[PDB]
Amino acid sequence: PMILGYWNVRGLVHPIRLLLEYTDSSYEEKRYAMGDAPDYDRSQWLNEKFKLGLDFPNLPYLIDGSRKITQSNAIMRYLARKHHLCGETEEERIRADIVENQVMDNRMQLIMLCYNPDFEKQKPEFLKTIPEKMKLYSEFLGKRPWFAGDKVTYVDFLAYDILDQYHIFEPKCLDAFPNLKDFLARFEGLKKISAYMKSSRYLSTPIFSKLAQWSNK
Amino acid sequence: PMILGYWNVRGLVHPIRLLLEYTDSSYEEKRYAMGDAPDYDRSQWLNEKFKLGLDFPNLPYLIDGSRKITQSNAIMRYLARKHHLCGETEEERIRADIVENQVMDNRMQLIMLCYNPDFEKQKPEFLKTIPEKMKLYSEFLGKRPWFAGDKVTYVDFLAYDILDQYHIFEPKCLDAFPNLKDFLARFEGLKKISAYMKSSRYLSTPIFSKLAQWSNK
Ligand SMILES: N[C@@H](CCC(=O)N[C@@H](CS[C@@H]1c2ccccc2-c2ccccc2[C@H]1O)C(=O)NCC(=O)O)C(=O)O
Ligand SMILES: N[C@@H](CCC(=O)N[C@@H](CS[C@@H]1c2ccccc2-c2ccccc2[C@H]1O)C(=O)NCC(=O)O)C(=O)O
Repeated sequence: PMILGYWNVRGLVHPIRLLLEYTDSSYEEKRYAMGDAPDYDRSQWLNEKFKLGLDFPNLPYLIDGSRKITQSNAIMRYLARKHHLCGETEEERIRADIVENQVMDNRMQLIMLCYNPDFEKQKPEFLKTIPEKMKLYSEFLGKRPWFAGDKVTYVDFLAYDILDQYHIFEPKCLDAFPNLKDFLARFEGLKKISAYMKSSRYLSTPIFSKLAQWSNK
Repeated sequence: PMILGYWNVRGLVHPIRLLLEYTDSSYEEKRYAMGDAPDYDRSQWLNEKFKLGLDFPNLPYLIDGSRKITQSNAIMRYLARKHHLCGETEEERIRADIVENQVMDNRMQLIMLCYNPDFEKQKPEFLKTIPEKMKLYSEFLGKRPWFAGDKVTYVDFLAYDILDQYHIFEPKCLDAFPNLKDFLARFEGLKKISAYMKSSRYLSTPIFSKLAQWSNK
């Protein structure tokens, strides 16, 4: 089977775990453990980081026979191509490309805050910016069922993750945006997704590693 | 013509300006200026941020007829598709996807050091990690002329930029990797590139904004 490697946290790998499930992919995971403070030992991963034949060793990685990939977006893309979940027109490609990158930005902004030792006093200032972030996603999606247009694409997997993440962070952040709540419901509604959510493999939290100030256990 | 908007710095937009030239694109740029310390006014941009009709307003943006795009990677892919500068086989597509994402990682690493108040103290430790990063690009490229394979693709513009930036940061960083120095000279050798580098439009430095600790003027 295919081998997915990542930490034993949701981190940025949720869309991949979801995509593997949605596609009926035959895979096994290697969930690396991180030690507690103050050392935060990474040896389970460091012991093999340089022994897997990866070009640019990192987590996550996907081993698919002879093919070894790193970089989360590259992995999503690989699986999208294999299962025809890319945009089919130029307009769908452009929307998927923008979303792909936008999600990373919003992910980085959350990480910046969550790893700040000043988290508690920085928070109020971050909360302030949430409404604007959601509004842009809300207006982008508009009345479409999916982010690229009329059919699910890999970018829905990314968008779901980051919307879910913000909603965990600030549970009232989607109240003003019905289409976003609807989207989350629609996604969770997909048969293979609904099935996975009830499985032993499902890992919703923690989001971050033990070093974080929030969702770190 | 097409319109490219960004700051009047190199920042992360070098690969797009080079691609616009390489492709003989009919473009104009709007280079916004930031004021000086202590407030470093961003008003030239902020006054029009929400009036351009962008889905997710940001810099850079590219207006191309009826298309309005943001997210530097999405601009790069849009132009790659436009001009047939994408990978043509599955192997080339994987290589380009890995490289695009890996360049952004190495880019972020540089930006984090350069905006750190403790730059001077951090520098030393940062220089020690260069060789390892350079070796991965060197081993990845190997004997190929270009990063994806036999043909120039948009990822070569990305890789050019990050290898060039690192080489500016540490002039000896490519000594032990002739294939990388070879690539820089090959890229620079493309006719439209060489012409552009002698022109009034070329902007090689500053890389960062006024706020940075390095290459800020
Ligand atoms: N751009 C690359 C990302 C390469 C990368 O940095 N990987 C991390 C893990 S990913 C990390 C993380 C670790 C635990 C918990 C959460 C995160 C996370 C969450 C959101 C956004 C970024 C992060 C990140 O801070 C890693 O552990 N690397 C192994 C190593 O260096 O030996 C990608 O998209 O794939
Ligand atoms: N992922 C997105 C990135 C969207 C984004 O952050 N844009 C910055 C300009 S880019 C910025 C920068 C500003 C000045 C000088 C240098 C940089 C820079 C250089 C290298 C790497 C990252 C950077 C960044 O620190 C900005 O000014 N945005 C307008 C705004 O927020 O209203 C992309 O890839 O396009």
